[PDB]
Amino acid sequence: HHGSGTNVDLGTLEGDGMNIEGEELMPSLQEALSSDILNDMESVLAATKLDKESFLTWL
Repeated sequence: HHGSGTNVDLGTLEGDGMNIEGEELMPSLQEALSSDILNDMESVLAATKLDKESFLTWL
């Protein structure tokens, strides 16, 4: 009553045709999600401050 009947259990993509493609042969590996937890780059640039001769320490 369960598991049998259909064959679209583990299959998410309908149809096959890699007659041209042939790069990633990994089973179930795409992730069409658009996320990023690397916000150290925007900060890695320092927003131009190291090469800028500007002082802020006043005495």
